[PDB]
Amino acid sequence: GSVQIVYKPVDLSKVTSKCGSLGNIHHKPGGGQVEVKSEKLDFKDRVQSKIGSLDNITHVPGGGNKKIETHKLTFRE
Amino acid sequence: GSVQIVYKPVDLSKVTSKCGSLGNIHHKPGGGQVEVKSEKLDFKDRVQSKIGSLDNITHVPGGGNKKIETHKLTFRE
Amino acid sequence: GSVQIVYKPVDLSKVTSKCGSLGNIHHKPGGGQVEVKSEKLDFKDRVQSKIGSLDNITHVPGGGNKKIETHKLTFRE
Amino acid sequence: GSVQIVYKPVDLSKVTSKCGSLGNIHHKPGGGQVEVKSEKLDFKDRVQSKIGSLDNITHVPGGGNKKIETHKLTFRE
Amino acid sequence: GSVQIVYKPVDLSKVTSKCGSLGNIHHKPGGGQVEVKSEKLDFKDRVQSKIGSLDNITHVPGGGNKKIETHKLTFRE
Amino acid sequence: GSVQIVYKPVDLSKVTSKCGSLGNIHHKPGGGQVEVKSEKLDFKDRVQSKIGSLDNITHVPGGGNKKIETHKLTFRE
Amino acid sequence: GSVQIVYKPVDLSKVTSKCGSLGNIHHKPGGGQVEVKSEKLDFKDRVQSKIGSLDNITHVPGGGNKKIETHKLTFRE
Amino acid sequence: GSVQIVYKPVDLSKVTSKCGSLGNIHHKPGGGQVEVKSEKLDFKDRVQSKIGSLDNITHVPGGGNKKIETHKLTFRE
Amino acid sequence: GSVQIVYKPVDLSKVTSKCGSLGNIHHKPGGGQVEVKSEKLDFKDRVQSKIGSLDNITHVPGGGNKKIETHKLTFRE
Amino acid sequence: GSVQIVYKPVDLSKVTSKCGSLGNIHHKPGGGQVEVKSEKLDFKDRVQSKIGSLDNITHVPGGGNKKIETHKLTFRE
Repeated sequence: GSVQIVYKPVDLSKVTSKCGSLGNIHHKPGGGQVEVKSEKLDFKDRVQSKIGSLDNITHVPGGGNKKIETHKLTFRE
Repeated sequence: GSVQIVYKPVDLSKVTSKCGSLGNIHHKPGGGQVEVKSEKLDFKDRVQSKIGSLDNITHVPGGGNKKIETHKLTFRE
Repeated sequence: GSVQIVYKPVDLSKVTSKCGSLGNIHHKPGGGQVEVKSEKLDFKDRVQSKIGSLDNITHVPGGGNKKIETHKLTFRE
Repeated sequence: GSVQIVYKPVDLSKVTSKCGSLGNIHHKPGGGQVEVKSEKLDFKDRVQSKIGSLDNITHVPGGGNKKIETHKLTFRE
Repeated sequence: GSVQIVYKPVDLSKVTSKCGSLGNIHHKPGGGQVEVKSEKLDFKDRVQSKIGSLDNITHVPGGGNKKIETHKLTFRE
Repeated sequence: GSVQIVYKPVDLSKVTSKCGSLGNIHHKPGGGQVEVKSEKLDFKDRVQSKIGSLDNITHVPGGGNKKIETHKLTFRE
Repeated sequence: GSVQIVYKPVDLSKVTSKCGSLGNIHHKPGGGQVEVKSEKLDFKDRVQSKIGSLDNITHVPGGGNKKIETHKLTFRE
Repeated sequence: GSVQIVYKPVDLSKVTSKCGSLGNIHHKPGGGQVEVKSEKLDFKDRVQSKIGSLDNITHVPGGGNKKIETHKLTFRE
Repeated sequence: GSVQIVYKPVDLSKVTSKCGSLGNIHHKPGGGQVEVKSEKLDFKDRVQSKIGSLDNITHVPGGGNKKIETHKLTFRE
Repeated sequence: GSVQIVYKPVDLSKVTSKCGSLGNIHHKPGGGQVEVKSEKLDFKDRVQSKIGSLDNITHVPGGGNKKIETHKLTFRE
C-alpha cells in the first residue's frame, strides 16, 4: 500500500507595535543580604541550576516582540 | 490500502499594539535578607532549580507581543 | 480500504490594543526576611523548583498581547 | 509499497516595531552581600550552573524582536 | 519499495525596527561583596559553570533583532 | 540672727548582679515602610525631635545597673 | 547676721556585676524603606533633631554600669 | 555680716565589672532605602541635626562603665 | 563684711573592668541607598550638622570606661 | 570687706581595664549608594558640617579609657 503525506502549512502573520516616546525610567535597588549553605551537589543531566544570587536587571527594549514556531513530523514503521 | 493525509493550515493573524507615550516609571526596592540551608542536592534530569536568590527586574518593553505556534504530526504503523 | 484525511484550519484573528498615555508608576518594596531549612533534595524529572527567594518584578509592556495556538494530529495503526 | 512525503511549509511573517524616542534611563544598584558555602560539586552533563553571583544588567535594545523557528523530520523503518 | 522525500521549506520573513533617537542612559552600580567556599569540583561534560562573580553589563544595541532557524532531517533504516 | 545649715547625707548603697551564662539571642527584623509629610518646622528651645525613623537596637549589657543621685541646695534672701 | 553653711555629703556606693560567659548573639535586620518630605526648617536653640534615618545598633558591653551624680549649691542675696 | 561656706563632698565609689568570655557576635544588616526632601534649613544655635542617614554600629566594649559627676556653686550678691 | 569660701572636694573613685577573652565578632552590612534634596542651608552658630550619610562603625575597645567630672564656681557682686 | 576664696580639689581616681586576649574581628561592608543635591550653603560660625559621606571605621583600641575633667572659676565685680 502506498502512503502519501503532504505538509504545506502557510503563515502570513504579523506582530507589530508602535510607541511615540519611551523613557524616563528609574531603577534603584537598595542592597540586600544572601547566605546559602550546602554540602553535596550532584548534577548529571540537562541541569540549569543557579544558587545564591543577588541580581538586578533593567530590560527596556524599544520593540520586544517575540514569535516562536516549531514544526515536527515523525514517521514510524 | 492507500493512505492520504493533507495538512494545510493557514494563518493570517495579526497581533498589534499602540502607545502614544510610555514612561515615568520608578522601581525602588528596599533591600532584604535571605538565608538557606541544605545538605544533599541530586538533580539528574531536565531540572531548572534556583536556590537562595534576591532579584529585582524592571521589564519595560515598548512592544511585548508574543505569539507561539506549534505543529505536530505523528504517524505510526 | 483507503483512508483520506484533510486538515485545513483557517485563522484570521486579530488581537489589538491602544493606549494614549501610560506611565507614572511607582513600585517601592520595603525589604523582608526569608529563611529556609532542608536536608535532602532529589529532583529527577522535568522539575522547575525555586527555593528561598525574595523577588520584585516591575513588568510594564506597552503592548503585551499574547496568542497561543497548538495543532496536533496523531495517526495510529 | 512506495512512500511519498512532501514538506513545503511557507512563511511570510513580519515582526516590526517603531519608537520615536527612547532614552533617559537610570539604573543605580546599591551594593549587596552574598556568601555561599559548599563541599563537593560533581557536574557531569550539559550543566549550566552559576553559583554566588552579584550582577547588574542594563539591556536597552533599540529593536529587540526575536524570532525562533525549528523544523524537524524524523523517518524510521 | 521506493521512498521519495522532498524537503522544500520557504521563508520570506522580515524582522525590522526603527528608532528616531536612543540615548541618555546611566548605569551606576554601587559596589558589593561576594564570598564563596568549596573543596572539590569535578566537571566532566559540556559544563558551563561560573562561580563567584561580580559583573556589570551595559548592552545598548541600536538594532538587536535576533533570528534563529534550525532544520533537521534524520533518516533511519 | 545667725543661720546655720548642715548638709551631711551618707550613702553606702550597693547595686550588684550576677549571671552565670548569657547568650544565644536572635533579633531578626523583617523590614518595614515609613512615610512622613510636613511643611513648616519651627523648633526654638531644648527640643529633642525625631521624625521618620526605622530603627533596630540590640542592647545586651552584661551588667547594666544604673544609679542616679542628685543633690540640690537653694538658699534665698 | 552671720551665715554658715556646711556641705559634706559622703558616698561609698558600689555598682558591680559579673557574667561567666556572654556571647552567641545574632542581629539580622531585613532592610526597610523611609521617605520624608518638608519645606522649611528653623531650629534656633539647643535642638537635637534627627530626620529620616534607618539605623541598626548592636550594643553589647561586657560591663555597662552607669552612675550619675550631680551637686548644686545656689546662694542668693 | 560675715558669710562662711564650706564645700567638702567626699566620694569613694567604685564601678566594676567582670566577664569570663565575651564574643561570637554577628551583625548583618540587609540594606535599606532612604529619601528626604527639603527646601530651607536655618540652624542658628547649638544645633545637632542629622538628616537622611543609613547607619550601622557595632559597639562591643569589654568594659563600658560610665561615671558622670558635676559640681556647681553659684554665689550671688 | 568678710566672705570666706572653701571648695575642697575629694575623689577616690575607681572604674575598673576585666575580660578573660574578647573576640570572634562579625559585622557585615549589606549596602543601602540614600538620596537627599535641599536648596538653602544657613548654619550660623555652634552647629554640628550631618546630611546624607551611609556609615558603618565597628567599635571594640578592650577597656572603654569613661569618667567625666566638671567643677564650676561662679562668684558675682 | 575682704574676700577669701580657696579652691583645692583633690583627685586620686583610677580608670583601669584588663583583657586576656582580644582579636578575631571581621568587618566587611557591602558597598552602598549616596546622592545629595543642594544650591546654597552659608556656614559662618563654629560649624562642623559633613555632607554626602560613605564611611567605614574599625576602631579596636586595646585600652580605650577616657577621662575628662574641667575646672572653671569665674570672678565678677
